[PDB]
Amino acid sequence: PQITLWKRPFVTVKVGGQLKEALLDTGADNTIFEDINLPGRWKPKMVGGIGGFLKVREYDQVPIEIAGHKVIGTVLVGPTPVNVIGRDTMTQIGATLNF
Amino acid sequence: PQITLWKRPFVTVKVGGQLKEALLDTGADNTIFEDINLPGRWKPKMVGGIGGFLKVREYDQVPIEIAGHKVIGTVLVGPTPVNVIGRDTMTQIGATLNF
Ligand SMILES: CC(C)CN(C[C@@H](O)[C@H](Cc1ccccc1)NC(=O)O[C@H]1CO[C@H]2OCC[C@H]21)S(=O)(=O)c1ccc(N)cc1
Ligand SMILES: CC(C)CN(C[C@@H](O)[C@H](Cc1ccccc1)NC(=O)O[C@H]1CO[C@H]2OCC[C@H]21)S(=O)(=O)c1ccc(N)cc1
Repeated sequence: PQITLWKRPFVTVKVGGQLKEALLDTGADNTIFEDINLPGRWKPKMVGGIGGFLKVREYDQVPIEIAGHKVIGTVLVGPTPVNVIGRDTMTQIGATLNF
Repeated sequence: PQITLWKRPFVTVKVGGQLKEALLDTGADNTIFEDINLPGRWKPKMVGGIGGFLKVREYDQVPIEIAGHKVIGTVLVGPTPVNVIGRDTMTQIGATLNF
């Protein structure tokens, strides 16, 4: 797809086999979800955004699918106010910003 | 250009007569700069991100030149950790996400 930016660029994403939606966010280094329950242990990680920091749970080798592209990546789970697909995942699906 | 996302997508911007650098951020609704001095009246606003809220000043009808494309629109000013170009500005230059 070729997505304009008049509205927030949410995409359908299946993460851990669960159908969710998340914002394609070129300003985010990492992919973060708030409304998923992933299996197994996780490791503590911290991320920093506009208003300060959050403690997140880092889950590794998680399957992610967007627009037919299935990849294996790192997913953070934490109190983000909105699910975001970061550059880590977007590079895997070959997304670019164009103008 | 076509911008891959292996590194943070910074672009050169001219705002308030000054050359600045800012992150092209499709997860940001609005453009925000730190420490730039704009003429005219502003209104107080708040923006919300990961980690909490940010107090900013909103200036309207601000010319911005983004990697050499002219736009007139809203510019927020406040202590963001990184200057961001948001969707409000990127829609004015026809930016799209492609995958
Ligand atoms: C979370 C988004 C929906 C909103 N943010 C834009 C976002 O792209 C920020 C943009 C950003 C970038 C750096 C620092 C602060 C904010 N990125 C971000 O928080 O990323 C975090 C997750 O991955 C990590 O990598 C970058 C920081 C971590 S935001 O900075 O809060 C924001 C909110 C409103 C406006 N108008 C402009 C920006
Ligand atoms: C920095 C501005 C973008 C925001 N200002 C918020 C304010 O808390 C800032 C917070 C602030 C200020 C500067 C840089 C980062 C953050 N403080 C401030 O101006 O303090 C002044 C008095 O001491 C002087 O030296 C320090 C700054 C000067 S503000 O214009 O008054 C403001 C207040 C409320 C809202 N909603 C939106 C904006």
